[PDB]
Amino acid sequence: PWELTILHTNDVHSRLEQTSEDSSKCVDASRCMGGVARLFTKVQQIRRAEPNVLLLDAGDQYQGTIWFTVYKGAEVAHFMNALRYDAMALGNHEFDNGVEGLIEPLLKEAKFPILSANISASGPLASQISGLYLPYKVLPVGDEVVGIVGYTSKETPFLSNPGTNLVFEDEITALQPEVDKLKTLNVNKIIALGHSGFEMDKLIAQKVRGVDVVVGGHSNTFLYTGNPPSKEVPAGKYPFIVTSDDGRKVPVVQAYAFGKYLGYLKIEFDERGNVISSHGNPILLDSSIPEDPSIKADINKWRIKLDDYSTQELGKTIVYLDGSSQSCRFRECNMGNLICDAMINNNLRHADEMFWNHVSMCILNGGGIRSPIDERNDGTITWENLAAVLPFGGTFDLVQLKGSTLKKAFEHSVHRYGQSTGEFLQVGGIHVVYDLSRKPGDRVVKLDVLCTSCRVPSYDPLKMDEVYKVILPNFLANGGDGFQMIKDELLRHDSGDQDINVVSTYISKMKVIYPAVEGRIKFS
Amino acid sequence: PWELTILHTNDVHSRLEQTSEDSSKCVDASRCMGGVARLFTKVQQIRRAEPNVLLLDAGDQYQGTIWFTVYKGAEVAHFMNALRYDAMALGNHEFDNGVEGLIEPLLKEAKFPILSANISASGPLASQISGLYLPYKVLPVGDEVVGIVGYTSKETPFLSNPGTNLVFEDEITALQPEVDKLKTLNVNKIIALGHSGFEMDKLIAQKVRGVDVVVGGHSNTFLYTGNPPSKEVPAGKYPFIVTSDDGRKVPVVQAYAFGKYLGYLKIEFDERGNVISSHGNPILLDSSIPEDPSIKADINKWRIKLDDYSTQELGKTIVYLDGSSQSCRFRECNMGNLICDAMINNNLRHADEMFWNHVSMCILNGGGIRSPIDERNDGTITWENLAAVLPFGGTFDLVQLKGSTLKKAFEHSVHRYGQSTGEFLQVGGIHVVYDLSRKPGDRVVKLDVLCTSCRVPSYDPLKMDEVYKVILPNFLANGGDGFQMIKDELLRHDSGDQDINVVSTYISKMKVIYPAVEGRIKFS
Ligand SMILES: O=C(O)[C@H]1O[C@@H](Oc2cc3oc(-c4ccccc4)cc(=O)c3c(O)c2O)[C@H](O)[C@@H](O)[C@@H]1O
Ligand SMILES: O=C(O)[C@H]1O[C@@H](Oc2cc3oc(-c4ccccc4)cc(=O)c3c(O)c2O)[C@H](O)[C@@H](O)[C@@H]1O
Ligand SMILES: [Ca+2]
Ligand SMILES: [Ca+2]
Ligand SMILES: [Cl-]
Ligand SMILES: [Cl-]
Ligand SMILES: [Zn+2]
Ligand SMILES: [Zn+2]
Ligand SMILES: [Zn+2]
Ligand SMILES: [Zn+2]
Repeated sequence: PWELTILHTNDVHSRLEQTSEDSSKCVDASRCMGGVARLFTKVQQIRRAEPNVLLLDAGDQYQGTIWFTVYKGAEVAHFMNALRYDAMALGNHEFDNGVEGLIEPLLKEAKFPILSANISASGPLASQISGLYLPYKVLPVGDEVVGIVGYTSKETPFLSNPGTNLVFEDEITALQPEVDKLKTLNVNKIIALGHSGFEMDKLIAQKVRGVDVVVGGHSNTFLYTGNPPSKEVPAGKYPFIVTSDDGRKVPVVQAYAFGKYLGYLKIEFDERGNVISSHGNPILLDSSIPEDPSIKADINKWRIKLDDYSTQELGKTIVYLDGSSQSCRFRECNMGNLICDAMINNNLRHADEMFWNHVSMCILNGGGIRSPIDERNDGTITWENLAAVLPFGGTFDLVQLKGSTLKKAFEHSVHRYGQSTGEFLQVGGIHVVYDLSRKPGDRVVKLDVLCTSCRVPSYDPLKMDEVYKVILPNFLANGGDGFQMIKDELLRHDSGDQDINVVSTYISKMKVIYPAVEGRIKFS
Repeated sequence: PWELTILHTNDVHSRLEQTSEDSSKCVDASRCMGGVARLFTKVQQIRRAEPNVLLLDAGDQYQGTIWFTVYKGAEVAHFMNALRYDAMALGNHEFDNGVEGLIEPLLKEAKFPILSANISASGPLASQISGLYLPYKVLPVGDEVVGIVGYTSKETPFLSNPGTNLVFEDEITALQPEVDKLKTLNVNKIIALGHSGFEMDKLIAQKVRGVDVVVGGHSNTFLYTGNPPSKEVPAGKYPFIVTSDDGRKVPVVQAYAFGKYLGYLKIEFDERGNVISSHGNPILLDSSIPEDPSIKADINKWRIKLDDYSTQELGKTIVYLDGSSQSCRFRECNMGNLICDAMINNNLRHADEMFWNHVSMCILNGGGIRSPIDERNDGTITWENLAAVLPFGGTFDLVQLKGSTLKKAFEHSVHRYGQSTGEFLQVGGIHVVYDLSRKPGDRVVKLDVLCTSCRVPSYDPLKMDEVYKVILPNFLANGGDGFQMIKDELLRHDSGDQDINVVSTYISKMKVIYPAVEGRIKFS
């Protein structure tokens, strides 16, 4: 048998530095995890021991911390080059800065192929981008070759800013002929590497004839075989075995997110390229693995500009930004309004004639707002100020919730009102009225929401059976602050941009802000 | 006696081209008025006949039409140079584009002195601007000399964007020592030329010892002796005689606005510089006076860039901009919201610790909104589109009104509701609820207004005795659409920026707009 070791990362999301266990800022270094310097160590160790190794990334290196804000992808090229990645698939977040922000710096600077078989361009862009990403790449490994075919979420236009000159084709439709082509070229070992989520990965494994292994991402899916090593709870075994339509067993892998783990899969192939066996597990990148000193030193050098950036003026406020708990856990607060307005602005995507924008609504728990910002420093707002407001390193995600669920969420928001608890909701694109004299669970007396399928945005009563797109913190999507109904009942969930970055971008764009309290939340 | 002819303009406000009788776009040329080409004709004729002539401008050449939007003052320098103005005083609107937008192009390009004795600078700006404007200029006239001392509204920081490195001193305090100084230099004929309004002009005439004549502006004051020649109703005789504290008679003049009239005052002086007699009248620049062909031709050349500019993309809307009468005369409309939001944004001025901004409130009659804008042209908005919405060439002015007055205005807004009349009010910084089943004059059942004297903007009930700053169209400040209570009861009124320009600037700054209908106006 010919044995291949697939090392893989996905959804690293700008975690260049080691992080806390929850992937936020590293505070207690002796317990920190991940980061590229530690990843280097581990990959180097594995490559000393195993002869046939591929190191693959399944997309969404872009977006997640101040590294991406400042270096805009140059950090991704530079550090992925230094780890000698073999291939990367394009993720949705690779389009956050438009096509132009992908082409430079990542496509032009990567020393490894960047792949997606289901993205096509038209017009002058097609000529501009031709060959800068590829449907697949055939790589030599030992004395053999392995074909790697890429794919990207067809929902990318709703989840990033790819523009109107790129078309995201159905993955399976686009992949099959590329895999068929590889077979006619005598390439019998084929990895599908891509960025559409675990559920699509399993459909790819099932339906794309000739794929031997699927390496995925997007959904931040943790898979494990055995006792998990940290706090992440597995969605299934590693690898997850799919029985293909052609009758074969096809492993499917992912490795959570944020660079906390290195996916490690060993595949045995016969001479005809059939998978005989597959076994492995993600490897927790904890502090027992030393950070590579050279990589670390480079990271420390690159940090200097980040530190400088963090105290620069982003924009001005002429109003006090009231992020006090005495306000934001009790009533509409203007910091809440600002943040939810920035969340909707961040989620303006191209729309056809069906809607003015695909999403209009935002919720934000008051417990997520951790500081005010005083306007008396010549009105300046810096990233450092914003990091005090939003200190947890979270994202502002897009979910779909039935109106019933959202009504439950607002009843939860005030179920034990008066105790300064974190669940009280700040809003955008929603007007709510509470009557606190009613019984808990029956306190929402009006709930109106801004339409999307309309040419003129206006408010109408929430409908219990209708599904609404809502932007909200990943902390709430995951059931935090007691919002178990959101976790348990949501119909779709895609991770969004970094919290601080969302707000900082909105402030920069607006230049001078003046959020008011305006009656989004009232009490009878 | 030595006889001087003072020709004077004020508040020309970018009326480079001849205009209609109401100073809007010229439609029927054979009846149009004003413009610099006609002004040239008349000034040239007067200078052929009278030996001792000064041509003076009392400020506010800046701001008013697309000429200023595009040429930013270069048109003012160029055309004022071509008419060979002798001096100009700085107006409030000369600071609309900041100090930098005054220095270049106007101060650096004018071939005549630009004056103000009550503006001082500090810091690096003092060295930058030194001598580019002057407190006064002594001009030779025939074999004599005349001193001209300038002044500018001390309210300029509330009425434009002069920045924080200029201090606007009380006019009388600043003027007296400059006039005293001129007397010690043997200059016994002194004109005060400046831009503070007719009421301050009269106080200057009364209190500044040694001023022989006051030539003013700002208040767009029409003075006439006899039967008026057009539709403007005189505020008093021309000149208006003030009896000075030193016992002399001091003429005070102004000449309306918009270049419709040329002020013409003949002063006889004795050998000691005392005014023996003063008589005159503004001259209506109607079509009986031909436009100078060379000036006209130059104006036509300069127009080309204006025409080109008018169809360029200013920004995008992703929503339909509903400026239909069926909406805006009946209920809250999103075009209304947009325009009032642009009005408040235009009126952000520097604030001390007393208020987040000096003004928070806007009203706009639905009758002032004359077209929607469709978002289906790739979302583009052009100046030409905006000119369809706001076709009258008006301004968005700042007034002070008691809450009682404003309540009367909102009762008027719905007094005969249901007939598609123009008086229905669109709002910003105000939330109103009507009950149309109540009797006319008693239909306003709630009226809440956004605070100014607060660090966090929020809404509180209107107070009948409190005075509120409000931004609104000059058409309403003048009692249009039946709002006689606004005209009759307002406590202060200063003219603002051009309507179209206000909106175009806000759109350009925002880039992508999406105004909603959000409950600013409701019905019980
Ligand atoms: O610590 C506090 O003072 C308050 O903490 C609140 O809990 C939260 C914890 C939270 O923890 C995280 C989090 C924490 C550690 C690492 C990563 C993420 C993110 C949040 O947005 C978050 C939040 O929004 C909360 O409201 C509780 O609701 C509240 O009862 C408590 O007072
Ligand atoms: O002409 C119409 O269709 C409507 O005209 C309305 O009157 C207005 C006239 C107006 O005239 C001017 C104006 C007109 C000519 C020259 C300069 C300015 C400016 C306005 O904003 C303005 C306005 O806002 C109005 O509502 C009346 O309220 C309304 O009854 C009528 O239907
Ligand atoms: Ca195979
Ligand atoms: Ca005198
Ligand atoms: Cl999924
Ligand atoms: Cl006045
Ligand atoms: Zn991701
Ligand atoms: Zn993704
Ligand atoms: Zn003026
Ligand atoms: Zn003025």
